[PDB]
Amino acid sequence: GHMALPKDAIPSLSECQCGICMEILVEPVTLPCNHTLCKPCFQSTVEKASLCCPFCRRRVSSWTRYHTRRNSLVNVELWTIIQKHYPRECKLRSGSGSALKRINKELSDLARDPPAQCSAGPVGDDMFHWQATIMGPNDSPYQGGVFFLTIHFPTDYPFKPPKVAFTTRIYHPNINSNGSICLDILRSQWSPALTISKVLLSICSLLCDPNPDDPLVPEIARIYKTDRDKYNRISREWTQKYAMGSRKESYSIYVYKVLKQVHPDTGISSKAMGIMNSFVNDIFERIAGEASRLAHYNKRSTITSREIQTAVRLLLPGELAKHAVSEGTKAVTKYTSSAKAKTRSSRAGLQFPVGRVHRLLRKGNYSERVGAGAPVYLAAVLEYLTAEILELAGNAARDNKKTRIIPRHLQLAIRNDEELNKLLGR
Ligand SMILES: [Cl-]
Ligand SMILES: [Cl-]
Ligand SMILES: [Cl-]
Ligand SMILES: [Cl-]
Ligand SMILES: [Cl-]
Ligand SMILES: [Cl-]
Ligand SMILES: [Cl-]
Ligand code: NA
Ligand code: NA
Ligand code: NA
Ligand SMILES: [Zn+2]
Ligand SMILES: [Zn+2]
Repeated sequence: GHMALPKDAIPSLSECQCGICMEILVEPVTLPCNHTLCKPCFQSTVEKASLCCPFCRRRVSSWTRYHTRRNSLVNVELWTIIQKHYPRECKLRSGSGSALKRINKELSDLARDPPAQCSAGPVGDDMFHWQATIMGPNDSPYQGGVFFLTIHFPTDYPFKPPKVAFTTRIYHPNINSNGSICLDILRSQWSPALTISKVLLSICSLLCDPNPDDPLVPEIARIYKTDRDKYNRISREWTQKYAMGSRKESYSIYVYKVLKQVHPDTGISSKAMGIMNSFVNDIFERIAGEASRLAHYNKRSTITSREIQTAVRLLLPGELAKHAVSEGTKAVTKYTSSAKAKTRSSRAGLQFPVGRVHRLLRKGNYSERVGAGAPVYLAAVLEYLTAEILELAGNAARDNKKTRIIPRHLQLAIRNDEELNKLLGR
């Protein structure tokens, strides 16, 4: 064999991607500065144009001349490693380097491996104009909020940075009232190899740990430095007011994702979202409480998916119970028959958070132990009920010639549906 690496040091697939086109490196060309790009990108952006490294701008015209003559451009050692360990991706692989193709590849990459607690895509058939959704991290006063952002890609992307700004009002020392963001990755530390995913992850990290010494809003930075408790309080209050936060547990991001499944071209107002959140918290409390009592009455230390199933039948009207039971069972069987995945929800095929529901079931002191199937089942039931409610309310907004769901549409859809009225009458 030409060579081999220690198992520890075999590069991942993502570490084998071309920093310019975001496709797997094929015939990787490593420049004398030790920056690498795939040969098609080398041809389109170096050999045919500037004769400079796209990453560090070092001139490589002499190097190119020498190695083009000898057909020694390719880093054969790297090339062998990549072919041996990712042969299928190599085989599937001035066209390269084009901005439109790079943005499309990043979009696909988001579909296959979406970033933790984020999401982004084109707003309306213009690939250079995206909307992004971030959820407030749990280690931050923004927990439970849904922050929307805009992303404008420049025509020379990825060589110039994307333009990213919050559309959702937020109380942050590095984010101003227009939504502009002071973050190194967007300007001083931008690199063609960086992606929208890494930017969204860098923003989430900024929400967790602001930088008060380089602020866009000096008053907020001063408060963060002097009265951190006041900063956290105002941050939380703004999250509730503008980012669909909640005094209780928040499900807003998951409600929104479900809404985009059943009615993609339909929105929801913060007040209607607050109602959805009350529903989910009520269904959770009722099911979890009944499941607590079922385990206790039957001298069982553990709440499993069986107590959740029985609680569902006791609490929901007939047709809703049967469908909820079917969805909860489908999720548990899919989960147990699937490999461990990035999120437990993804393993279960759900939008609602299985890991969070499990934590809540144990934090609520409902029982000594909580089996792994219970949160899968419960989360699927909350998702099913959310999906049925939103489908009706969306249908009602369409009949009222409205593009956004409001509390009136929610109240209409629940009063007109007999079983939902019984369940959520209050
Ligand atoms: Cl190897
Ligand atoms: Cl040379
Ligand atoms: Cl492969
Ligand atoms: Cl293969
Ligand atoms: Cl998880
Ligand atoms: Cl999966
Ligand atoms: Cl279980
Ligand atoms: Na801006
Ligand atoms: Na029932
Ligand atoms: Na598990
Ligand atoms: Zn490339
Ligand atoms: Zn370089």
